[PDB]
Amino acid sequence: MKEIKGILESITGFSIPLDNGEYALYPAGRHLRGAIGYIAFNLDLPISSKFLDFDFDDIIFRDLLPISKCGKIFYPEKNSNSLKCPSCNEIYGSSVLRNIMARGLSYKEVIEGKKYRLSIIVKDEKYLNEMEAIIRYILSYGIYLGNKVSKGYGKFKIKEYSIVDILPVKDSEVLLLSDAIIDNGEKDIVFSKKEISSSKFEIIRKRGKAKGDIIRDNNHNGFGEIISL
RNA sequence: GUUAAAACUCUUCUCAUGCUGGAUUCGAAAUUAGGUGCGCUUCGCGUUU
Ligand SMILES: [Zn+2]
Repeated sequence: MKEIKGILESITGFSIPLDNGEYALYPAGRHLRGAIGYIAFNLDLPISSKFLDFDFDDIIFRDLLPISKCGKIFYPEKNSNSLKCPSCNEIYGSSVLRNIMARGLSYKEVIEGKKYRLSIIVKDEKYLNEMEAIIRYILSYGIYLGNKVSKGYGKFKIKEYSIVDILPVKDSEVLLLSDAIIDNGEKDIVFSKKEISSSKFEIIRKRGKAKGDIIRDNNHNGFGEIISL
């Protein structure tokens, strides 16, 4: 097991809508998965076939959680929309969003300059050979996460491709960094599969668990995530 | 293989109006149209009582 670390920053702003006209503050790992699968199909890579597999259970993408001037990731504030890093507060929040009115199109973005965590957890080392190639393409051109990729919104640039290994969590009690798939969890989560080869945009809805919640689970390996805490 | 994809903050509107490169100072200070050359040459106040 290993992971590729990164201080992924935004060249142009990203627009990710949620339900209830909510715009997400930071970019999520689902968006990274959806973009990297387009990369692997576009470069005729084999893992693209696994990219259209939503339960491959290797190459799991952790959320692009924002990084602070404290050098640490903003830990998500428990049961709250905004985030707060363990060192100081520096609290992210909505102020970073801007209401956009552009040619009829009224939407929102999140501004550029803030840095976000790259963390691609990979299990199979055979997949790491293609993983080095896809992080090496982004290294040259960039990745686009958001809406209006063809208009140019969402351009991301890595500044630190680091393939440093890691180990899973220890405590059973873990904090939910990202929203987790837990049935009858009363926190509705929506994403989609596009399947551009065969069309049929999906808009898959679910009722998983929300982020910022301490939960005890001995059967935990750590799209939810496990914070060691 | 991103609750996607698709949609150019676009159109209209002259940095314009008002203000003179003007005021002061003389082309005049120095220099004699001067120097050379003879109105000369020729002809008796005759004749007549
Ligand atoms: Zn901080």
